[PDB]
Amino acid sequence: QYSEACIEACIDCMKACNHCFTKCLEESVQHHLSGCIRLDRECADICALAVKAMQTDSPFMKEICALCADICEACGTECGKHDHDHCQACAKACFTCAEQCRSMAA
Amino acid sequence: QYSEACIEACIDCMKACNHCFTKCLEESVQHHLSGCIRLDRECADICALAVKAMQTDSPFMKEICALCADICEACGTECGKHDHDHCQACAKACFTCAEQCRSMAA
Amino acid sequence: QYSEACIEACIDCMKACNHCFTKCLEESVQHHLSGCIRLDRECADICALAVKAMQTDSPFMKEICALCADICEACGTECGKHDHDHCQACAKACFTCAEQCRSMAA
Amino acid sequence: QYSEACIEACIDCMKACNHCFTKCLEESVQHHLSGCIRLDRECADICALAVKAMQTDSPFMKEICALCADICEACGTECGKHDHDHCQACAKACFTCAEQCRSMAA
Repeated sequence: QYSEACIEACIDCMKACNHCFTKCLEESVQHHLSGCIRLDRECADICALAVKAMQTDSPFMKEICALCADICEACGTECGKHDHDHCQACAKACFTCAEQCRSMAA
Repeated sequence: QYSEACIEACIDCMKACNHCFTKCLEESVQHHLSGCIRLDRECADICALAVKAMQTDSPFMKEICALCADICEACGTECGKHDHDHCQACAKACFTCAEQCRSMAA
Repeated sequence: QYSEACIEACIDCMKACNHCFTKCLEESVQHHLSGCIRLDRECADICALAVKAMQTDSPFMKEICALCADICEACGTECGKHDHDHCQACAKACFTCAEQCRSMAA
Repeated sequence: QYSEACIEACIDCMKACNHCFTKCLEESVQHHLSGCIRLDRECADICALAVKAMQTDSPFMKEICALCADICEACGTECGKHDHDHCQACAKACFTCAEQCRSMAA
């Protein structure tokens, strides 16, 4: 139960990254800074792995959470440069998951 | 929003399958009917893929949800034969996710 | 060993779909028919799950392989409409994996 | 092409970890030191993510490869304590993938 807050934060960050992925693929004219798409995919995959590792009580919980913190920091810093509302929600959820994973792993 | 109930049910089924995986790996003397472990892993992986496909609005949402319904039916039918409380919770969450995916895909 | 040809074909299809994903994200002016990007991601994920299910001898091998056949048929039919060489390689690997999964599952 | 050797080594390590998972779940009387099963699952999942990140040319290639090196070192050190041939093959593939990921990331 000591990682449940980080589990719920990473599930919300998964949902925000997948929503930003889909709503960036729907729009066409901006090109949405395609590193945002690649980073949203890699952030959703590392957050899915972090949820899987925290829910299974793995002995590599802190290292996966530190890597997820780094990827979430980069995904938030790249998605915050956009004007769309889904990208701002993705950046806010990524920074929340990043500060949660940095406060978790020590 | 028309698949959000199935998304939350599959996230609860992911958590229940991973918890049954970990608590079946912790105990030693029963051997916990190792098909339960393999089916809990495959059910958690197909439910993670189903959550990823429903959150990304994929064109193959119904087929992944029907496969997730079949795997959740089998995982519930195999985990319901056990006396442990985590296995009964896993079976109840798997049957809830199974009836949700069967009511969803049509 | 009776699914090893399908395992190697799905690994080659994973590599081709990820390469088409990356080389579609690199180019900017075409927009690369963003359904190609979404289908390449979903095809790489279902082929990773199919490789995981065939390598673990799961009881749901044929259903995952039939779903992988459907997704590979759709990804090949959508990537074959493009002029880029990586998209043509992705379409050829997807149709090879599709005919291998359709000849496998029966 | 500068990570293709690590990609093939991680694919062989995925196959060895999944084979050790399945052949540890088949046998019953040893109990196969269930941390071996959990570590084989987590090693196969981090190696699948490392293959996905190296095949997609992600900007977080070195960090995922260093985490995969740590998990492969631990999985090899835990699987080398067993007498079964699949566990020894899993340990040899894990140490090969570990030295490849440690020679790769710098």
